[PDB]
Amino acid sequence: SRKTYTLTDYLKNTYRLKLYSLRWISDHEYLYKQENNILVFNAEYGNSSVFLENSTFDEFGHSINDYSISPDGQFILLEYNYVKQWRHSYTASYDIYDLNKRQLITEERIPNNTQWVTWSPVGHKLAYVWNNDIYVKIEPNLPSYRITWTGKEDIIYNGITDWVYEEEVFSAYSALWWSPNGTFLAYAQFNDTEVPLIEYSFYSDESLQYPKTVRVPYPKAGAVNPTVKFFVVNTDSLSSVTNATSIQITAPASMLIGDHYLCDVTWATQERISLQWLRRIQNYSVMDICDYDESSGRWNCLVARQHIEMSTTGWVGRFRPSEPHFTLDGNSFYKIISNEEGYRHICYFQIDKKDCTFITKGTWEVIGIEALTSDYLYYISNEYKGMPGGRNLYKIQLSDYTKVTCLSCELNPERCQYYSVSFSKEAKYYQLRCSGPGLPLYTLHSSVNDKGLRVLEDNSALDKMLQNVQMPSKKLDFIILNETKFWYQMILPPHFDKSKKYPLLLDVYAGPCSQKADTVFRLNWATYLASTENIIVASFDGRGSGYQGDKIMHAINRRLGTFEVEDQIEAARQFSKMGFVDNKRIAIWGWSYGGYVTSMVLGSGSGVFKCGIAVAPVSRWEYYDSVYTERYMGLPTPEDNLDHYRNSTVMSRAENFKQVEYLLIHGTADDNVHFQQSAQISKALVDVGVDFQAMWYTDEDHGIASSTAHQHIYTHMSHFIKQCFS
Amino acid sequence: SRKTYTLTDYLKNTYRLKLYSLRWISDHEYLYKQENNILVFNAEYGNSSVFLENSTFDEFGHSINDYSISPDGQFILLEYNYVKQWRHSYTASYDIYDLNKRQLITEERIPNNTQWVTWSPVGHKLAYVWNNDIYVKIEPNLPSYRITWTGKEDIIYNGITDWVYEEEVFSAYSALWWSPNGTFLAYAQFNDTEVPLIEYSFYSDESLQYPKTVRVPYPKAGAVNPTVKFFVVNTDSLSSVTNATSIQITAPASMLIGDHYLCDVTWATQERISLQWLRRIQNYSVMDICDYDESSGRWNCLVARQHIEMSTTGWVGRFRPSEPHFTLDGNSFYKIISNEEGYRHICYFQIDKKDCTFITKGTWEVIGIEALTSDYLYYISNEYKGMPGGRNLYKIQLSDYTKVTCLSCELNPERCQYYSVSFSKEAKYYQLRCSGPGLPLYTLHSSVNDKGLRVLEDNSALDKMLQNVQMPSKKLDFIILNETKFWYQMILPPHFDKSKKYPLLLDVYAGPCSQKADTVFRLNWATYLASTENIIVASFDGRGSGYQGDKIMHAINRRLGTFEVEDQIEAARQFSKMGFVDNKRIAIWGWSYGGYVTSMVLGSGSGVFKCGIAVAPVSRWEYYDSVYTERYMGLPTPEDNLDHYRNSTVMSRAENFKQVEYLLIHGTADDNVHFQQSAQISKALVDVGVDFQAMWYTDEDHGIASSTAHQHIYTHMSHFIKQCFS
Ligand SMILES: *C(N)[C@@H]1CCCN1C(=O)[C@@H]1CC[C@H](CNC(=O)Nc2ccc(C(=O)OC)cc2)N1
Repeated sequence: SRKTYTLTDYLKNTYRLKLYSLRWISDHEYLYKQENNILVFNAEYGNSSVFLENSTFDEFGHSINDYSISPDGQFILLEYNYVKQWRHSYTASYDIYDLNKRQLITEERIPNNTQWVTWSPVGHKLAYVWNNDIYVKIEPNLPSYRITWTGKEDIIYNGITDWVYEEEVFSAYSALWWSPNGTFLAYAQFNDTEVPLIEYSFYSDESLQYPKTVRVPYPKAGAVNPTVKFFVVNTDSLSSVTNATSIQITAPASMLIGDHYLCDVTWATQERISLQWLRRIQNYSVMDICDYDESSGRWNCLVARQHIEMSTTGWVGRFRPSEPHFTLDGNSFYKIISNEEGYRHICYFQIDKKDCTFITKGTWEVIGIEALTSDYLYYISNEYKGMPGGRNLYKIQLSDYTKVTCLSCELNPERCQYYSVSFSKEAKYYQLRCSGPGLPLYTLHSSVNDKGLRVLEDNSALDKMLQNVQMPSKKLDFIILNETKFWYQMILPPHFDKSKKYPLLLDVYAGPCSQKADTVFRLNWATYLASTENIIVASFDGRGSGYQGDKIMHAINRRLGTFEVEDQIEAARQFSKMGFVDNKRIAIWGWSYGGYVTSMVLGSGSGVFKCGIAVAPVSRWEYYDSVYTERYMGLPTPEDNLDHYRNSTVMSRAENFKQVEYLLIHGTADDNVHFQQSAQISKALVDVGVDFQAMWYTDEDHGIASSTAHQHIYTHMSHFIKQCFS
Repeated sequence: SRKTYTLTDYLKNTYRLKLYSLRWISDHEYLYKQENNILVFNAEYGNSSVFLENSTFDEFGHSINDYSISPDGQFILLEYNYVKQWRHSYTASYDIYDLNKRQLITEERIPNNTQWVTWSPVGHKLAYVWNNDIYVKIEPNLPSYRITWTGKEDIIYNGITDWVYEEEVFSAYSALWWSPNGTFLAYAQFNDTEVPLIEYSFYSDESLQYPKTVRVPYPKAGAVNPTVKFFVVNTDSLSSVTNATSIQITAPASMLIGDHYLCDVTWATQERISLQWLRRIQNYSVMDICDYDESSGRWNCLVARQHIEMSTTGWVGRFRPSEPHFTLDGNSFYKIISNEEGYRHICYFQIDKKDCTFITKGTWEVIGIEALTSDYLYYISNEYKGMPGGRNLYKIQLSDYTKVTCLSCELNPERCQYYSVSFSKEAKYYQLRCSGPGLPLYTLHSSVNDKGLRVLEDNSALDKMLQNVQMPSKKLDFIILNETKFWYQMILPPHFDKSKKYPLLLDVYAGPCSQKADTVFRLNWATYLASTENIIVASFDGRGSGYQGDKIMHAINRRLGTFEVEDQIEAARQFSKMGFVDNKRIAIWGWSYGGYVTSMVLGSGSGVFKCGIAVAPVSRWEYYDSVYTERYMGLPTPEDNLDHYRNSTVMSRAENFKQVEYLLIHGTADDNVHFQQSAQISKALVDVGVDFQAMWYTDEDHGIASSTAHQHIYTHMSHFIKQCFS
């Protein structure tokens, strides 16, 4: 029949997925941007009006890469001169457009090279970070109030995170949190003074005669970590003559005794904020609930109002302690914590009572709490059909935990088994986002009866294009290893014949709490391999995997590079025995943690794999950052876990690579998994006399995502796999 | 028949070449070291005695990597703790052994981390450099006299060269010159104050948590160059209380007018020293002859005693102005300079007369002046058989230039056509070193009648081993391009059949004044390719090549990356038309300048080559050092040669690589041709969407010569070529 999904289709994105990204501005309306203008929609009836015409900025004279409308609907923040930094961080120039007077504000404009900017939750106040210091604008056209004066490049960070906090704890560059009505602005300050610097060359454009050396405060495992302080300022009590006063919230003592981290900040009410702290040994965390003292001006966090969250089997939380969701009065809150059986469920706390009450239970987990009304609590879980890789929205009656209703399970069970949700301001409405196994489907619903209002986007256009192409199919199932079931997925070539023996590629990540076997619909490299090259692309979730309880997830505690790699080998072993797999052509590849596992597997001497590809792999844990590495490995000291740190390197397995074909790939400007990691792998291979293939990508970082580098790497990897299988 | 010369034979050196490295200690005796002890030989009769037993240092407690006996025969300098720096530089620890009292000197020992050490030409005085300062020891066991106090790491160098002077002008780390009888010690001082630093990462052993950044003063084309000063000190007029006085010799004015270099220093007599200076635009050089002023204590260089050496067609000298050879009284000297016809011959100068007299002439060149007696001048040239790739020793009667006798041409014309020589102290005897086309042959001769005394080493052992192996043959011939003949060589597979079509590999360097077609016997990678893989490995000397006159050598003046690469393509074109070449399988490879030419050829769009390998290539001249690059390219300024600098990059030819298979290789710690050069090539290829192969070598420098890296790179290159040809 017709054509197949080719590499060019993947690299040129010939088959595009349609989305419906909306932004709720109230409990009844949302903004829906288009290639040109922004419309405002009425959720109840579906009618719309133009919020702001596309031409409006025809002669702005700058390429605008993003807008941000004040909660007010009164102003629009125009972002341009975007310059990316790390995974989330970047700098840019900003201009504010007054939607009232339809005029661009030209006075007291936000400075260029601004690091972060954000409106207050309600009015139109602005808070931004420039040169590592925090500034606040009460009105768009008025002078800014400086909040901090200690900002110093690569040393003191006010309102923004340093490298490790951005990548590993807040997943954001922002380190400031406005109170509910905008009165208070809370923020964190990081000090990297004694944090060592990772240094690497950046070659830049051909015209640069001498390469530049990039240096960034980056704490590797066991190194000196940055320290943190927390402050809260009243933005209603600032002059312009007085240097605003930031009230610091310190402790707790159980944390100050040694190295620790600030891992969460969540406002409870107008005058109550909650903070979660984590010891460097991420076995123990403490939440403080602090109240603003009217006549004192300071903040007090009553003990007895603090809650301890610890683990005896591993670290706390999936990647960090979960965030609390406070009831309206801020006197109680709900939060996801691990069960006595090791399953993460919603517990209900009274702010001044130590024991909480689990409101959900079972051998499945709550992925996240999505909304809270005085009536119900909405959450996503993988309870349905007992499929860990499925996601559905549920609502539980606060008055009777016995009454739990699934809101998405039955909408279209064939096409939709993986959902995410987006509620309006007061949860009056919600958009459901189906991402698989069928084509993504976006719909709108009203919470009063959970009635489906209408279909927002059904990807019918893409559906029409795909019926003329031989697409692969996807199989989601499980195998059983000593009592326990472990899930896997396989992207199967079109016209799959179980009597035929296909070459198999094991797509791996396998990091702690990861999930590579799910019901999500994807159009990627694997789609091409299966559709055009007739390769089966499988993924397996073994020990260390997430969303299935702690017995499985914590199985690799203090032992990275053991069970999770062994299980990938075992999975391949079972696959090669299902009947439709050519055991002479089994390969493996992964990126980052997956590059590490791929390398550990290729050097295991198992002999199960013929070839493999490792992209930006970790090679030895002492080279990776402290927050992530130590969370699972503890400290690289003789008193703690040094022996296993030394036993789990890729380099020690070099000799075993004589039995496989290896392709090692790494971006030279990788600020995350340093090129150093692959540099040591190659040196060990050379020292043992093992031949292999390699490819460096000049000035590319961890994503090797530039348009040209992206196309080049996948093209290179395609040739390698085909050669290995042909 | 028997076996072939395999890759393992090459990498494991199974067929070893024997040498006969002797060291003349007088006009009648020489030292000949063995794996264990050092013998002393009488040149006249050939008898010997043990100079010093191997066991002598059984319990020295340190691995001695080299010895140096004082001209005195009284002391022995023991070098250990050797730590290599650049191509010639290194540091080490030294101990002095008294051969008189058979005792190790334990007092006032030479400090560790010493940068350079050397005995005086006669007695047993010592001069060494430590921490960039010069020290002198009049007696081995006595305290040292400090000569300089300005030494500062990476900034001020006294007695030693900085990076660029070591690599490009003196081909040595040493920058000190003793006078004939040891009375004076002349030295250069380099100042790298404003020289930019090249910075690159060094990963070191796996245990290093953070990579270190190496930084070295390195002036790239057009950058700020180091400056130089010259001094002479009387080592007989030093106290121990007074800070010795160094007399500075400055100028000439024609040099001080702008950037310049010190390019040669040669003592003429006990009280006369000659210095050669070169302008940054290496078109003009000046020699000064300076005399010690008895009653003044200073040195005066009379104008009228200085000689100008310039070129209108190119730069001066092969790589720099040649060194003079002074007659006994220092009132005249001989030196190689370019003819009016462009051929380098020996000219005879009167120190105070401007015009010199050529004593040799013809369409061939004098390679070097080897010895001078009041009777004859001994020199090596390629006059014999008009073969530019041949080398023979000649002697010319100073009383009658008409009388020129070849001393090696007829010794064994079949086996020996390439000689180097080593004369005794007063040229009473000389050792001839035959290096090809047959097995290397070492012999001894007496100068009075040029009688052959005996054979020192004939490599009969290796000869016996090779008769049991199918070795390739070597063809040295020429082709004709518009009137001029250009030589080439081909390593031919055993049992070569001219009726058969063989794949061909073009081994290239092609840098200015290079010569890749000669009569030298070699056992290398090419030997394996021809013997075992049946590949013809050819090399061609086109425009820019040396030893054939300036019309050819200066053809690429101010135009690197043009005629020398075009000629390699043309050569391949003619080879592919000789009848025994498969024009579908022609490849090209080179290292450093050869990597540049290989890359320029592969990107020429000629289509003549199927594949190629570039190792540590230059990619754009602005990235290479100033002394070398500018010598041929001038300055990268709009007023000078910037346009061609920009027109001769490899990056601008990226698009053309779509038609070839390319392998790019580079050591990450290459301090000479920076990794940066290959980093920019790969980026340009990626940006154009061209697939290629790559291999970086962690912590390897320009030689990629570590035992493991050496074996690995050739093994990798072997797979690539075989795949390309199979
Ligand atoms: C690579 N060879 C780089 C690129 C351009 C200049 N360069 C150097 O290393 C310069 C050349 C002169 C000086 C000292 N090094 C050498 O002289 N190296 C050398 C290498 C290869 C040959 C050869 O193949 O001769 C037939 C000769 C000399 N740094």
